[PDB]
Amino acid sequence: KMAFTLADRVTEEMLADKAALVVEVVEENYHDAPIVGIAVVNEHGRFFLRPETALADPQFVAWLGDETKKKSMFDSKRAAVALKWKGIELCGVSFDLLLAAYLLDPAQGVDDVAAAAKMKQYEAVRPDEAVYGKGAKRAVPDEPVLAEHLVRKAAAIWELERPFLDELRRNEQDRLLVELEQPLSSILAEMEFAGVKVDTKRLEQMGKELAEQLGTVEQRIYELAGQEFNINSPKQLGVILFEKLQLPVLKKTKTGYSTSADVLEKLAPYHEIVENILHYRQLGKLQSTYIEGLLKVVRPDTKKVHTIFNQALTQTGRLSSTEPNLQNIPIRLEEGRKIRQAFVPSESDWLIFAADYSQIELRVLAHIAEDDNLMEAFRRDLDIHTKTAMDIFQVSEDEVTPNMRRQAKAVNFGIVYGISDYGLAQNLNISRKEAAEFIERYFESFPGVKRYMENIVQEAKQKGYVTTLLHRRRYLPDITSRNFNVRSFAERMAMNTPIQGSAADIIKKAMIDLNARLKEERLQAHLLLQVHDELILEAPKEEMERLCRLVPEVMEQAVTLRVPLKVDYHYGSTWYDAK
DNA sequence: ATCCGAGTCAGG
DNA sequence: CCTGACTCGG
Ligand SMILES: Nc1nc2c(ncn2[C@H]2C[C@H](O)[C@@H](COP(=O)(O)OP(=O)(O)OP(=O)(O)O)O2)c(=O)[nH]1
Ligand SMILES: [Ca+2]
Ligand SMILES: [Ca+2]
Repeated sequence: KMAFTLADRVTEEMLADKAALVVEVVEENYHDAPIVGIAVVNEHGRFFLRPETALADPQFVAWLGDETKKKSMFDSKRAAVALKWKGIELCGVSFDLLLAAYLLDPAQGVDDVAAAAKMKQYEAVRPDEAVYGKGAKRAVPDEPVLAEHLVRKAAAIWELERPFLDELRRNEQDRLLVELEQPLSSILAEMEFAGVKVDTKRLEQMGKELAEQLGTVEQRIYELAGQEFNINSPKQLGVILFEKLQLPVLKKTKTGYSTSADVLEKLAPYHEIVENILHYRQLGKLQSTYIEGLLKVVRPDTKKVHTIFNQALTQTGRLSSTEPNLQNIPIRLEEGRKIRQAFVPSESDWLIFAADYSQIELRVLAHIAEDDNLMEAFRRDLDIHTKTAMDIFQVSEDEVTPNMRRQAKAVNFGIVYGISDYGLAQNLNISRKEAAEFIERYFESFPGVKRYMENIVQEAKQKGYVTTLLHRRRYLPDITSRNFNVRSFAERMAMNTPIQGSAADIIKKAMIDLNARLKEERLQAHLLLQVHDELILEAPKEEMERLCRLVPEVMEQAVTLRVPLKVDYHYGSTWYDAK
């Protein structure tokens, strides 16, 4: 047991201009949830306050909003939003222990202070699972244990602040935490709290048609299958297809036989049920995930949806979006995209405005690779897909049929991570002999992409890690693995990580430089979303002319590469219409 | 119950 | 290559 004042009230010696602060949201989704406890640690001691009391105090609430009071926490963003929900603001966070651990070694998957502490040999603090538990397991314990815990954390944060910073500084990532991640964290905070408005009525009439649509196919499947079965269980389905209907087994999952859309395109010719199955899956994924899914989570009063961008999960520096995931709304098949029509501004007479990097990930290859061909393609603003098709067929700026392009494109999608001939051949539905025969041609057509791939794999061998434009790391012990396929995975990570990685650094940065301008220019615009390479804003309809310059200007100039980045922008009265 | 793992597919 | 949500079913 470790002692601390167990406060009933706020003494001012809790308001020192530097403290580790802990603000416990024990709910798994932080949006509008109970704050269960608050521990503060400072030069004057270690204190515990109950939220009810604490949150009422104009003295405390004041200290919180003060950017001159420096706090140190773990996942300030969790506390930030939870507090924004209470109309309380949180400023002057100087060190976030979650973001730090995450830059040191994202693979450790640090989810709580206990994890962060292992890293630096500190152990007088307990995991979350130990105090709370797993599933229907997780519960809020009594104050005695709670106080003890929130303090032990806060204590650790105070303690680990400089051990952590010293390794970042040694690692060459001091300005990644300070200038990049922490600034962004605030920004995501606002974004998640702003929310995006959904048109629940249109979502309702989309679902309405899809059930009638779906009933229909369902029946047809059962008709031609000869019997009923749960189509969704592919274990049950394969039995219908490859046993009772006697069909060729072409691909195979590690368990039994495979029914991935890839195999079905191939089985189509073989029997009329095949395409009915594909239709059924597509229609059903809309309804399950983008109708019943979203509608399950609009906030009923405001009609908005509040995502959580997880700044500290991905192994390569992307963000992720959870519950719901606004980073995978349909856009590819035309009927899918209609969903986007349900994403509307939150103010009458405002517009969604959306801008994105053209080929960001490739452009980064070009810059990191220092291949001449690719650098020139981007500098002359050539349609990079069209130039690719040319180079792999050795043909003209018009002898490119549309199919030669669906092919060139797919290379550019995989050459960002050393795609396998086998792997490629899958997406393209071709013979593996042709897959590598396009690969072969790409490489002699862009042999600076070849070197890089050679080189990066060997730097990974030397250093045990790769890095990115802004010095994010990724360790890769499996690089020297005994085992062909494991060494191989690790070798594509070896080469792809600096690409995904910089691409993400660059946009995270664009977002900071953006908030920065909008705030100076007194503008009403604010970011709603990030989808890996686009930004989505809502602004007053009288503000587009500006954003059309501003947003591209700031995005393009976010960093400086041996290629010019390229941005596209569109705005409409909905997401669908900004395309 | 309740957890986890694969599967499939939506996006990058 | 990097995710996540929904789904069955060991
Ligand atoms: N990794 C991956 N990303 C894809 C794939 N297909 C589409 N994308 C995503 C990644 C890009 O950020 C985004 C670019 O949009 P498009 O697919 O329409 O390509 P783009 O507009 O650059 O070319 P286009 O103008 O359509 O000829 O799409 C794929 O097969 N793999
Ligand atoms: Ca395009
Ligand atoms: Ca895109």
